[PDB]
Amino acid sequence: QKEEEARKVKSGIRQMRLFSQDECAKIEARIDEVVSRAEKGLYNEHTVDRAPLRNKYFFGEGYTRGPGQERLYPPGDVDEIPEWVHQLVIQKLVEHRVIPEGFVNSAVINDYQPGGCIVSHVDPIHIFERPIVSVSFFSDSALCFGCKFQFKPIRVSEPVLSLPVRRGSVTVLSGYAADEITHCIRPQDIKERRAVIILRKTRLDAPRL
Ligand SMILES: O=C(O)CCC(=O)C(=O)O
Ligand SMILES: [Mn+2]
Repeated sequence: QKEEEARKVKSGIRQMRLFSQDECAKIEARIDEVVSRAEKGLYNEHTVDRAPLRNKYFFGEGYTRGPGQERLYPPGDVDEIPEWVHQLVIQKLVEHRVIPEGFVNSAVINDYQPGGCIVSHVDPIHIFERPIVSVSFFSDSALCFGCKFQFKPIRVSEPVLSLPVRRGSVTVLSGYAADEITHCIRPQDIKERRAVIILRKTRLDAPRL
């Protein structure tokens, strides 16, 4: 089951080292700008989610009381996907045939401090179409799958799979890896500042406030 679930997971994963060090550095400077702007109060209420070791910045579309009861906000509640995201990031993904033109209407920047993390979850299937596309910046890390170990540590202490995520790499989740298994990130795998950009398409018939 474990080696067999790893196979099934790997089946729904795709990765490309798509961004040079130089491109990563250009995008990383822009990510810093977004942090500065948020701090100057320039963004709408629901654009910035601040947690202790994790800040999240929602563009294009955002989502919210009850587990798996995520609801989209009136678009207009979150800020526009900025121009540098479109041109530095989404354009390159469109160019290299990772996703089609017009797919993306949601870009979320997660900014991680050292020892930051994200607990076990599935990207909510009722809000987002598949595939989920993520691009990494500032440093290398790892994305874990099958995150039972975070909650039941006597029985188990390793994930079903651990996937390295390099600076400048693109990770694309679908089928089994996006739908039938959790993913998470461990504090121990974020040794220095990491940021990731998550590019998604919301469902038309996604539930809404
Ligand atoms: O930080 C990452 O690479 C993944 C985070 C994540 O799974 C999410 O925000 O949906
Ligand atoms: Mn996720």
